[PDB]
Amino acid sequence: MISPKKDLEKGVVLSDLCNFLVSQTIQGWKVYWAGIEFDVTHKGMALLHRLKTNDFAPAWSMTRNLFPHLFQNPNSTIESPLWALRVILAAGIQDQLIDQSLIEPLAGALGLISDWLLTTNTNHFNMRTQRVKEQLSLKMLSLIRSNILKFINKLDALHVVNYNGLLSSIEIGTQNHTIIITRTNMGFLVELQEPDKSAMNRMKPGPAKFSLLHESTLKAFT
Amino acid sequence: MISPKKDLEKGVVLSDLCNFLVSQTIQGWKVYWAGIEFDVTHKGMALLHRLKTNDFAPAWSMTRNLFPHLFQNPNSTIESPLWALRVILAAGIQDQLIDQSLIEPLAGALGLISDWLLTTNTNHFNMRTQRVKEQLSLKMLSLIRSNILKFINKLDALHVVNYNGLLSSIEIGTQNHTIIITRTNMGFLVELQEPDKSAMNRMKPGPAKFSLLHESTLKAFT
Repeated sequence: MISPKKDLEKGVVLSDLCNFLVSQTIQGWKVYWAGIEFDVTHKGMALLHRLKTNDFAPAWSMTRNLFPHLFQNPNSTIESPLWALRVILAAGIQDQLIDQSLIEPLAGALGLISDWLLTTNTNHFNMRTQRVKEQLSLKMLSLIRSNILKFINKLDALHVVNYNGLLSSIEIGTQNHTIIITRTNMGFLVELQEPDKSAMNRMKPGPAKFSLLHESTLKAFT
Repeated sequence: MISPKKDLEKGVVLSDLCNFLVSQTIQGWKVYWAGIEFDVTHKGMALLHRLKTNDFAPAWSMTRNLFPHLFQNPNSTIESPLWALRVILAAGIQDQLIDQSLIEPLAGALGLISDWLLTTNTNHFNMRTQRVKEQLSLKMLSLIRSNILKFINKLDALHVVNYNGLLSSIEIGTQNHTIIITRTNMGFLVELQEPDKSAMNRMKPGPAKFSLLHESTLKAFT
């Protein structure tokens, strides 16, 4: 009976993809999504808040000056590392959602999941256009998993911010946002801007949300 | 929201642990259990059947003479590589969780799952009695997963059968069986005997089941 075909598969896949499980640890959080464990920490978050102040705390002076649209912008707000993880996961899905045929239901199913991760803070997503729940399969879940792993490795291939021409950030457009992920000495700065990146208008900065994903979270995937 | 409490968490963990999802592939099967993907092949199974006959492999006779309780035993049967994987997963739970500290929390929940994997061919286990179900949490699913990985690494540390000092097999006792896993040139020979290993009584051989897990399946975890 493990061999003959069934509804059980779509059910398990639905459960893994439409739930973002979070468990508190001393260090931060354990997260479980798509059958993948992530260890998220809140180290580094205090420094982020520090940099939002004018406390001159030198040596980080450079970092704040590299990201004035984040640290010197009354319209930018700090989110938690859990949000940072959600944004990176949405970005990974998008970065391999973009090349899909307008099938569309599978691309639609991915878009729904990506959208839920990116723009909400809930632990559960109710997909009920179930012409896409039947787009849910173990094949689709495997594809999502391998491509999340591929995206995480792309991030690990980034160099820390530099003046040596070496790539240090990735930008991903979504339907209603621009996602930017930049490797810094603090870890990965994850930001969410408008599609026009108005936060970058140094004379009159638009809105942004940002946070930090500590290097340790990606190290497990190497 | 992602920060509430835990009927959702328990459902997801239950779904991953009590379902053994299988999709057929050209080379064999894709398996999904406990949020882990396994790629199983039936490459090598024809050779097992050949060895169950007389002659056809003078070069394999040395490998073959190590296992007369398997290849020269009318009470031994060849099972599929899927069975081999289930036996290894059951062995991993037994060896790395049930047999170390006397798990309370609950050895019982682990014991039920292990028993289902080991002795049935079904895709789903209906865990009843609502206090083994509530012993299910993301913590512990995490524990089950890391200990499966450690057991797989233990298998990968085994040497192929040899006449030097080198360890090539692991034996694990369970409630009603003996599990033996031996690394050979063919891959991992997985066998299931009675607790007294009656299959090894050469004049009056008891029953045994066995199969082969190709090296490739474990290599993915390194």
